[PDB]
Amino acid sequence: MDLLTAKTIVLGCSAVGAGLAMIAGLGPGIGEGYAAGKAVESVARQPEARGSIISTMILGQAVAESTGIYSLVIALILLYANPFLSKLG
Amino acid sequence: MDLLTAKTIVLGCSAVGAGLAMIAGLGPGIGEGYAAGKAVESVARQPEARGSIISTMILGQAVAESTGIYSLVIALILLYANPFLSKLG
Amino acid sequence: MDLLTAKTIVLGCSAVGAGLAMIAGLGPGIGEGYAAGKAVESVARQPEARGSIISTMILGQAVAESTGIYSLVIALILLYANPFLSKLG
Amino acid sequence: MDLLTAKTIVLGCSAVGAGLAMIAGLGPGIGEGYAAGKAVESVARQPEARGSIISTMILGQAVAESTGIYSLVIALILLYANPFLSKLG
Amino acid sequence: MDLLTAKTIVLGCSAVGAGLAMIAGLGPGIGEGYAAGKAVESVARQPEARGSIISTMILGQAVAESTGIYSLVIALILLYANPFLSKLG
Amino acid sequence: MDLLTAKTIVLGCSAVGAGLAMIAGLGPGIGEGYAAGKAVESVARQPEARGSIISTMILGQAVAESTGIYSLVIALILLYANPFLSKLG
Amino acid sequence: MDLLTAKTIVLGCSAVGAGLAMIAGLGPGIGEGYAAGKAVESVARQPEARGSIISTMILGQAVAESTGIYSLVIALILLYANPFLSKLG
Amino acid sequence: MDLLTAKTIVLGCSAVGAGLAMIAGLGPGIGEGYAAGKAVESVARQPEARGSIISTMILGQAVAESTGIYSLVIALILLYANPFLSKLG
Amino acid sequence: MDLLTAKTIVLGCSAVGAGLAMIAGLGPGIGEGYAAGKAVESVARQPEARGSIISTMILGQAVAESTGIYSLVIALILLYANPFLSKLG
Amino acid sequence: MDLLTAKTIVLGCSAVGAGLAMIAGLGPGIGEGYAAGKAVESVARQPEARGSIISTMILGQAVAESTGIYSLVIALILLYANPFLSKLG
Amino acid sequence: MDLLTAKTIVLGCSAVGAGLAMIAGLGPGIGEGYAAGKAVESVARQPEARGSIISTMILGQAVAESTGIYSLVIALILLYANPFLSKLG
Ligand SMILES: CCCCCCCCCCCCO[C@@H]1O[C@H](CO)[C@@H](O[C@H]2O[C@H](CO)[C@@H](O)[C@H](O)[C@H]2O)[C@H](O)[C@H]1O
Ligand SMILES: CCCCCCCCCCCCO[C@@H]1O[C@H](CO)[C@@H](O[C@H]2O[C@H](CO)[C@@H](O)[C@H](O)[C@H]2O)[C@H](O)[C@H]1O
Ligand SMILES: CCCCCCCCCCCCO[C@@H]1O[C@H](CO)[C@@H](O[C@H]2O[C@H](CO)[C@@H](O)[C@H](O)[C@H]2O)[C@H](O)[C@H]1O
Ligand SMILES: CCCCCCCCCCO[C@@H]1O[C@H](CO)[C@@H](O[C@H]2O[C@H](CO)[C@@H](O)[C@H](O)[C@H]2O)[C@H](O)[C@H]1O
Ligand SMILES: CCCCCCCCCCO[C@@H]1O[C@H](CO)[C@@H](O[C@H]2O[C@H](CO)[C@@H](O)[C@H](O)[C@H]2O)[C@H](O)[C@H]1O
Ligand SMILES: CCCCCCCCCCO[C@@H]1O[C@H](CO)[C@@H](O[C@H]2O[C@H](CO)[C@@H](O)[C@H](O)[C@H]2O)[C@H](O)[C@H]1O
Ligand SMILES: CCCCCCCCCCO[C@@H]1O[C@H](CO)[C@@H](O[C@H]2O[C@H](CO)[C@@H](O)[C@H](O)[C@H]2O)[C@H](O)[C@H]1O
Ligand SMILES: CCCCCCCCCCO[C@@H]1O[C@H](CO)[C@@H](O[C@H]2O[C@H](CO)[C@@H](O)[C@H](O)[C@H]2O)[C@H](O)[C@H]1O
Ligand SMILES: CCCCCCCCCCO[C@@H]1O[C@H](CO)[C@@H](O[C@H]2O[C@H](CO)[C@@H](O)[C@H](O)[C@H]2O)[C@H](O)[C@H]1O
Ligand SMILES: CCCCCCCCCCO[C@@H]1O[C@H](CO)[C@@H](O[C@H]2O[C@H](CO)[C@@H](O)[C@H](O)[C@H]2O)[C@H](O)[C@H]1O
Ligand SMILES: CCCCCCCCCCO[C@@H]1O[C@H](CO)[C@@H](O[C@H]2O[C@H](CO)[C@@H](O)[C@H](O)[C@H]2O)[C@H](O)[C@H]1O
Ligand SMILES: CCCCCCCCCCO[C@@H]1O[C@H](CO)[C@@H](O[C@H]2O[C@H](CO)[C@@H](O)[C@H](O)[C@H]2O)[C@H](O)[C@H]1O
Ligand SMILES: CCCCCCCCCCO[C@@H]1O[C@H](CO)[C@@H](O[C@H]2O[C@H](CO)[C@@H](O)[C@H](O)[C@H]2O)[C@H](O)[C@H]1O
Ligand SMILES: CCCCCCCCCCO[C@@H]1O[C@H](CO)[C@@H](O[C@H]2O[C@H](CO)[C@@H](O)[C@H](O)[C@H]2O)[C@H](O)[C@H]1O
Ligand code: NA
Ligand code: NA
Ligand code: NA
Ligand code: NA
Ligand code: NA
Ligand code: NA
Ligand code: NA
Ligand code: NA
Ligand code: NA
Ligand code: NA
Ligand code: NA
Repeated sequence: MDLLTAKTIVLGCSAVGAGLAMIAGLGPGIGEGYAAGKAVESVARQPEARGSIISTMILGQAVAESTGIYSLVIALILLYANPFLSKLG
Repeated sequence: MDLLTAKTIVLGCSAVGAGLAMIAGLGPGIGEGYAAGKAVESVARQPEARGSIISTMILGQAVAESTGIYSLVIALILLYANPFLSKLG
Repeated sequence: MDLLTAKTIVLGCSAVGAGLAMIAGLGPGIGEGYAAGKAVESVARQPEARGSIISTMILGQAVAESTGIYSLVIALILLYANPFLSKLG
Repeated sequence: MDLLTAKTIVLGCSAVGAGLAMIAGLGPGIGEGYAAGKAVESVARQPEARGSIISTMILGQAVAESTGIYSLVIALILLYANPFLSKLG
Repeated sequence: MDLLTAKTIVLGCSAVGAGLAMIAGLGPGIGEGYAAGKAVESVARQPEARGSIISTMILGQAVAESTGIYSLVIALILLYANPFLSKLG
Repeated sequence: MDLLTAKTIVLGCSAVGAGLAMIAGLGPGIGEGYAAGKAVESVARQPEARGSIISTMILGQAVAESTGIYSLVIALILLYANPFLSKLG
Repeated sequence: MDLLTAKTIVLGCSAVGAGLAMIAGLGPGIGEGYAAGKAVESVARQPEARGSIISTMILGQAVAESTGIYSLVIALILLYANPFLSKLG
Repeated sequence: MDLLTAKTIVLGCSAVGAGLAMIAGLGPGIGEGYAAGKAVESVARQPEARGSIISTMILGQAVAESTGIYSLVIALILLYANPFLSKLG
Repeated sequence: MDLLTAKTIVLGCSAVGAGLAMIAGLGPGIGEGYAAGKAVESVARQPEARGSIISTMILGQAVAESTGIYSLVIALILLYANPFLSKLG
Repeated sequence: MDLLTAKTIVLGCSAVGAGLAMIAGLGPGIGEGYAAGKAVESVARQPEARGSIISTMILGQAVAESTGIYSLVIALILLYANPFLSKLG
Repeated sequence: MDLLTAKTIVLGCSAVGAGLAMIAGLGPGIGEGYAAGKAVESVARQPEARGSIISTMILGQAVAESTGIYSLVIALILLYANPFLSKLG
């Protein structure tokens, strides 16, 4: 096998692998959506506690975001700093 | 392998990887939908807080939207600014 | 590889990528469906707030629709304005 | 590659892509089913108000239907108005 | 490529595409099931409203059924009225 | 291509398509299950409406069953009345 | 292609198809588990109706079981009474 | 092909098929967990009925378990009593 | 085909099949998580009955665990006691 | 087939199978999140039993974690203690 | 087979395996989102207990995060410390 063939296959698989990882993002979308809905509900109940309701929402949502970030990092690594290239040529 | 073959295979996988990434969009669709439903029953029960209800919904939905945007960005990168092309020829 | 083979593989992959992206549409379908049910519930209880309720339903649904649109756009690009074809030279 | 081979691969991929897109239809199925459920129990509680309940149900369901329609359109395009064929020759 | 090979691959991918589309059917199964559950709950609480409960159930379920029908039609087309066969030559 | 290869590939894909179609069955399983659960709590709470509850359950379940049947029909067609064979030789 | 090659491919695809069909079994698993949970809750609140509750649970579970059975039948057919073999010769 | 090749491909496909069938196990995992949850809540609130509650849970869980067993059987058949081998040699 | 090839393909497929089977473990993870939540809820309402509540939790979770175990066993069999090897050479 | 190839295919499949197994981890993520949520609202309503609530949360989460561990173990085996290499001669 | 071919195939599969593993991240996203939602509610209803509510949320979300971490570890291992390469040559 030549180098170009090697790079081609690995990068092609890397593109697919990056896309698969990004699927995980649906999770935070659902979870943070729930927290948003609970915040809306709580604000309706107590329009004056809105400031503390929103700060709590953001905090919990930020935590829920983390796995989405992990996937994005994996995808960006596969796209922009591919760790397989150095092992081929 | 010739350069055309390399571009072809890599871009083909990139198209598939792009599609896979976009699957994540279902999450925000569900999550923001829940927030939407919560807003609907809230403005019906607490009309005086309609302003704060809507603004909280939009903010909460925007956070939940983020992983959808991440995937879209990965997809647009794979289609329009493909990082693998420069690694071939 | 001739040009015909290159176009064939890229466009074939593009068709699959387009279909995969469109799967995301299930999300908004569920989320907006939830918002719809909450509107039905709310107008049954507060028929006087109907205008406010539907207005809020449509707004929240429109937001939840966005990732559905993103996928549609990615699909339409892959089908009608394929950005890979110009790099096959 | 000959032209018949080219078309065969592309149309074959297009049939798969069309099927993949149609998977999104499950979303509206779930979401609208939820709206139907809330309509049923609203009617049971306010039988006099069936007309208003139903019209709200229909409107909400119609919105939730859209991504199912997007996928159907994409599928019909790939089947009946395939945009890749003109690119092959 | 001869004609038989062309038809073989096209019809083969069509069978898979048909199967993939039919997966959407799970959605209406879940959604209409929910509507059925709410009707049961409703006839239990308001048995005198049994007539309007059922007619409401059927109507809402019929709407949620539509994407299941879309997939069925796409599958039937791929199986019995295949639109790719005339594009081969 | 000889007739045997043509049949082979088409039948093989058809077997895969049939299995894919059958995945939709999970939907009715979930949906009708929810209706059963609702019937259980209703029959306990309201023993007078027992016959109407079960009548409502069965009717709703039967409706929710349809997409399951659609898939079974597509599967049986692919297995026993394969429409692709008469297109070969 | 010789007959053994034909049988190998068709049966191999049949094995995969059978497994795919069996995935549907998760549906009844979820749905009947829900119906069981309601029976548990109902029995607790009114042991004075243990017989009626369980009888209704079984009936509703039996209905929800059906698509699971359809998949088993398809799998059993693909494994033990393969309808494709007689088509090959 | 030779016999060894025939057995190789079919048993290989059978291994994948077995794994796919086993995916259905998630269903009973979820459903029975729900029933387990309701039992915890029910036993706690109605200790005097712990016996009929637990037996109700077990019975309901056993029914929900069936599709998991169906998949296990199919998997064990593919692994230990493969019905395809006699068709190959 | 030599014996090494036969083993190679069969074991490779067995690896994929084993991974596929393990996917079902998400089910018990969800279901038992639910039972855990109901227990926490019940403990908070009746802390004196913690021992009894936990006892019920473990029982229900053990049952829900079963399909996860089935998948683990199938995977360990495919990895450590592969039943396909004796059919090759 | 040479030895290097045998190792290549088997280890390649093992990498894929390992990733597939890890998908199961989503289950414990959801279930333990639910347990976390019920605990959050429990310590709010019963700060007195805060100790018992946490200990119950952890214990329940630990049980629901098990299928996630099983998949990790299988993945680690496929990666670090691959049981197929010894069969390749 | 040469060593470059071997490394190419193994690393390509490893890229895909890594992406598949990262899909598990969706679980924590949903689960921690639920915990976040309950926290927003509880904080709004018991604003004096804000400290212990958030503390309970974080502890709960941390546990639910673990399987997400497991997948990230497997992926990072596959990308940066690939344990298959030392088996090839
Ligand atoms: C909770 C927060 C988690 C996110 C933070 C985690 C650490 C940071 C990860 C960022 C995601 C990866 O993003 C990617 O990183 C790699 C380095 O690894 C960079 O890659 C870099 O190294 C390559 C390889 O020599 C060079 O061509 C160049 O110097 C540069 O591109 C990419 O330019 C960047 O797009
Ligand atoms: C929409 C905003 C919210 C989502 C945020 C998404 C963040 C991810 C966006 C892209 C991150 C990576 O950003 C990417 O970094 C690499 C660095 O190697 C850049 O790459 C650039 O530098 C490298 C390194 O010398 C050069 O070899 C290359 O020719 C050049 O293009 C890309 O041009 C840039 O797009
Ligand atoms: C809320 C988030 C934002 C939502 C709204 C935006 C949704 C996303 C829409 C993106 C679709 C258009 O995306 C944009 O298309 C044009 C098409 O000429 C691309 O343009 C690219 O291709 C053309 C092809 O002729 C080249 O000449 C050009 O040099 C190149 O840059 C842009 O690089 C791309 O960014
Ligand atoms: C999910 C991931 C899937 C990854 C799939 C990767 C599939 C393709 C692997 C190709 O490896 C082949 O290896 C041969 C042995 O190294 C090469 O022989 C060479 O020597 C051969 C003849 O012995 C010659 O024809 C040439 O050098 C070339 O053809 C050939 O080029 C190379 O392509
Ligand atoms: C999920 C994502 C999966 C992505 C899978 C991508 C698979 C890509 C396979 C590419 O196949 C290679 O193409 C090379 C270039 O054509 C061939 O060169 C080799 O073979 C040619 C054809 O025999 C010879 O002409 C060359 O000299 C020789 O180096 C090589 O064999 C062949 O294997
Ligand atoms: C999820 C997305 C997956 C996308 C997968 C895309 C796979 C694309 C495979 C393309 O296959 C290559 O095409 C080249 C076209 O050139 C071939 O060159 C070969 O053509 C011949 C081999 O067929 C050589 O002998 C001749 O020299 C050469 O020109 C090469 O071998 C072949 O492998
Ligand atoms: C999800 C979908 C993912 C993508 C699926 C892609 C499937 C691609 C199949 C490609 O088949 C092509 O057939 C050509 C028939 O010509 C080959 O011609 C190549 O090899 C021939 C060898 O004889 C030469 O004659 C030709 O000139 C040369 O272009 C070409 O390599 C090969 O790739
Ligand atoms: C959803 C996934 C769908 C995947 C679909 C993949 C479809 C295409 C398979 C193509 O395989 C090639 O087809 C060529 C046409 O029948 C054959 O003729 C080729 O012979 C040469 C290649 O050897 C060509 O270059 C010459 O034009 C030709 O006559 C060639 O042997 C064969 O390998
Ligand atoms: C998901 C669906 C997947 C389907 C996958 C398999 C497709 C395989 C390729 C097509 O069948 C090939 O077809 C060629 C014909 O198209 C034949 O061509 C060969 O025989 C022909 C007879 O006309 C000659 O013309 C060709 O030149 C010669 O290459 C031969 O059977 C074989 O190479
Ligand atoms: C979802 C997947 C479903 C299952 C798909 C199974 C596909 C199996 C492979 C395709 O069948 C083709 O049959 C042709 C025969 O019909 C073979 O070539 C042969 O044709 C002749 C033999 O008949 C040779 O002598 C000539 O060179 C050649 O072109 C060709 O290689 C082979 O690939
Ligand atoms: C996708 C999920 C479902 C399962 C898919 C399983 C696909 C299994 C493909 C096995 O590949 C086939 O093996 C045959 C071994 O014989 C080859 O025979 C080739 O060689 C024989 C002997 O010369 C000829 O009779 C054949 O026509 C010729 O295709 C054939 O080409 C090749 O494709
Ligand atoms: C989820 C989908 C899982 C699919 C799993 C199975 C995948 C099998 C892929 C490989 O099939 C190949 O077909 C070749 C066709 O030639 C065989 O040729 C070998 O054995 C043949 C037996 O006829 C000989 O004719 C050939 O000359 C010799 O090279 C080869 O061994 C076999 O490996
Ligand atoms: C979950 C899915 C797993 C899919 C795994 C797919 C593995 C494909 C491996 C490569 O295909 C090769 O095809 C050759 C036929 O074309 C076979 O006969 C070959 O073995 C040698 C391969 O070169 C020949 O040279 C020797 O004569 C022969 O017996 C060989 O065994 C087989 O490996
Ligand atoms: C689901 C994921 C599946 C991932 C793995 C897919 C694995 C198989 C890729 C194709 O495999 C072939 O295996 C041959 C060994 O069987 C290699 O050498 C074979 O060919 C070489 C020459 O190219 C020499 O060893 C001799 O000619 C012949 O052994 C050949 O390069 C390689 O392409
Ligand atoms: Na997180
Ligand atoms: Na977000
Ligand atoms: Na949105
Ligand atoms: Na919509
Ligand atoms: Na509809
Ligand atoms: Na129906
Ligand atoms: Na049924
Ligand atoms: Na059952
Ligand atoms: Na069980
Ligand atoms: Na467990
Ligand atoms: Na965890």
